[PDB]
Amino acid sequence: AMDCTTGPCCRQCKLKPAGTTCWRTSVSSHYCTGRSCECPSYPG
Repeated sequence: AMDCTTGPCCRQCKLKPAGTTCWRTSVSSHYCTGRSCECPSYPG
């Protein structure tokens, strides 16, 4: 509607749906909670 929420976990101009990975490294692997564009600091 208004807040497009730009960033890594964002659907172009909206909040990316929960489940979208945004923190997977050699010793990391998390997912999005479809609540915010920023990746959470906890595993799925």
